[PDB]
Amino acid sequence: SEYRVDLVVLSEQKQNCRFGLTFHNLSDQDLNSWGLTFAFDRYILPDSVSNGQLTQIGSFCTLKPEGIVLAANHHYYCEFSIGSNPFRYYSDGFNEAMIDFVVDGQPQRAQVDVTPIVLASPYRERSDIPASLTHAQPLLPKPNHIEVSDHSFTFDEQAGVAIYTDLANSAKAWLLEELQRIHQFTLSSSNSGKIIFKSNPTLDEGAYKLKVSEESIKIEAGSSSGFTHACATLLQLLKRDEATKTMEAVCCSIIDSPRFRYRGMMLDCARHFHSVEQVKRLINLLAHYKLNTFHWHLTDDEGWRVEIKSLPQLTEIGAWRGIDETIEPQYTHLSQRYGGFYTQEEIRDVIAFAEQRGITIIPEIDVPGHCRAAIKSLPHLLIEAEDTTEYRSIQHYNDNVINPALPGSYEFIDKVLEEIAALFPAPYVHIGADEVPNGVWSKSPACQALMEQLGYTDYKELQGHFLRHAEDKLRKLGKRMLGWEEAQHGNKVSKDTVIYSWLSEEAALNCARQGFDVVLQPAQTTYLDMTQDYAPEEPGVDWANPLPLEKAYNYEPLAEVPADDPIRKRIWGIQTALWCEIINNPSRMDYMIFPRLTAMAEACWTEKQHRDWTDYLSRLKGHLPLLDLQGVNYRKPWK
Ligand SMILES: CC(=O)N[C@@H]1[C@@H](O)[C@H](O)[C@@H](CO)O[C@H]1O
Repeated sequence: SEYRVDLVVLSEQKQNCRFGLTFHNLSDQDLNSWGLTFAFDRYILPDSVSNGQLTQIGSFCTLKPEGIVLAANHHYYCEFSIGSNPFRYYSDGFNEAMIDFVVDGQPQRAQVDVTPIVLASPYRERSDIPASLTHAQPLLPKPNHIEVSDHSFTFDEQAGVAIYTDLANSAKAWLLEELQRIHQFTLSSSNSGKIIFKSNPTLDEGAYKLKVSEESIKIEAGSSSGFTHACATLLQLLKRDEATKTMEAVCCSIIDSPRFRYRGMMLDCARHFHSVEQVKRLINLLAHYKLNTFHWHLTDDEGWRVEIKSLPQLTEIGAWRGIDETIEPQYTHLSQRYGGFYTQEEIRDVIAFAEQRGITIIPEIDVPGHCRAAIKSLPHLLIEAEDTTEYRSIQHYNDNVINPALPGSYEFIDKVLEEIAALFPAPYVHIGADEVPNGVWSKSPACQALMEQLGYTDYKELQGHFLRHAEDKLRKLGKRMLGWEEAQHGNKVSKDTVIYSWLSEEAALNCARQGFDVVLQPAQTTYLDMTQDYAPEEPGVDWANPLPLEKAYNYEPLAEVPADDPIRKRIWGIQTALWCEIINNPSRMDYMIFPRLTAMAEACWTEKQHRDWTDYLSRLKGHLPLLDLQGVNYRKPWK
């Protein structure tokens, strides 16, 4: 196009980086009253800006040039710095850029072409996956016990499916749906069928037996979830022959049980909105690897994605961002109005859909921090005009924290939680409870007064006051509260609050020893937003470090702790998360989630003794064609 911006690393030192920004007017016309905006994920040092005035709100940066006019075929040059060790990835550059200018007194906008950043210090090393054989049974996760016989079972579309327990209804409907959707293979219910669902009360929750014989398949379970897990195994076990409307399973005996009770995946829908069809699609894929929990991250600074009828403004304002919108653009789509939200009717449809695959949905509503979208939506309710407190969040925001002294904050949170509790049948609600920015509420008159009333000597204690109100409210609504690990410090939440630990296993067990229930979600091994390889072209982020597939598989939760340890009562299970700062489409989403999710699924499900990297690679390789039939854009392990 007419306008191009080039970013170049000029200097690299310990915790410090300098950049050269060059903007080219390649149009024939001069630019008048011109200004540059771009998306950048790092905090730019404000006194470091050499040739213009920079304003930064989150990722959204506006640079006013010192020059009023930029001539045709001319260049504008600026330097800035950041406090950071070297950039390793092209995605560390500007995601998008654009300009504003005036022709004949009228405002104009143009998209700017952003050259890939010229990196000084890309990784030279590359993560190599060794060549692998293809395993005959590509089962992910690995069943804890499988015995394979020499024979095989071949069946046609008239084989029939028999069900002798109502517990298996959901699993049975799902199998048939998936065999139809994936393979176009139609099975029907037959009381005299070759595929049998049988009840076995001795089996624990989620456990199943699956035996393939020469002329029959028998599935046994004592729970709905068990039959669901069994059907996920059977989908991976079946091989469809072409030029014969037929399916083949190896004769085998499988006895299987889940290692952990909670096996979850969190999706960030606030940073970027993913449509109902996309969410459904992921949820069903989750069920394929025997995950039982979808954690829906619905609210954050960059968006509010859940319809609240009592507060229409949250989705009418807070679901949208753009230059013309109340909320500024972030990350991508700088030129347009970006957004979306889920209606309560759509959420009801997603809940029902998930339940058919044994998937519980946990909603997350972030307070008091990460609340920018809500605050812009309800200014009269949630803003104290007399607050002069200067603070910066970790995501470069100075105006994103709820005020625990305002009565409107309590009106807001009560109204939202009532509608969330009624909408979501799962007995859990996640409240955020992220650490507040340093010095927040420090110059708030309303907060100063509330400290004196409660006897608090430090402003951080207000956090606990707000969170305790949320917990008590959720308790009246019949919901247990869930929170991120910071909630455990102080007395901000009771022992009933479930803690999501991302720091370390040692911190998680510390928390468990205190009497909290906890979910392990370590940043270093379970964050699927992290890059998958060391090459600079790989999409993702790397602040927690690159996470290639081998590092993902080597994650082995609670390896050192014995099977009998009473602390394991406190460990709900494991979770993996996708943060969506730079994920705005299903192609990129697939690429990041797959194949690593299968490794996370195996960590969740399979006992450590049955885990092996080589064996895992061989099963992943035989599983790849099944993902291809579904059109999942997984990152290729062998390319
Ligand atoms: C609970 C929390 O603070 N989570 C942050 C999330 O906001 C951010 O999107 C992600 C980037 O990878 O870093 C996680 O640690």
